[PDB]
Amino acid sequence: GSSGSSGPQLVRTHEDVPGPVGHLSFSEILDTSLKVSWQEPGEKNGILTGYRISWEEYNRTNTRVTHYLPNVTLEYRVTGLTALTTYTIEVAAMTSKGQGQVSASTISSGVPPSGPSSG
Repeated sequence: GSSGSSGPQLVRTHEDVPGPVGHLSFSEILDTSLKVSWQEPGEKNGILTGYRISWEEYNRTNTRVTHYLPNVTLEYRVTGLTALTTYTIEVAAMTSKGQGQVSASTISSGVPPSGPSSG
């Protein structure tokens, strides 16, 4: 249904936009392609209008992208990364006011298969 998980332990103060999405999730990772998943934030603070995702190397914004998703999607496949490389995927939420906090989780590309089996 719609449950939470533990209490929010982060600066809240006065804020309209939403907070950090559920939790970053990475699957079907490869050498230059990985899937990103998350959940709905408990600080919806309104009716989510969408989610702003942004993937980028460990410390290389130059390799950052800006994508947009609806308030129905919470996962997206990333592509154009690097094999055996550290990356950071930031997933933010967008409301009728704007974008709020962002969940950035460090993830290092899986590994390049370089052909089937080995070849």
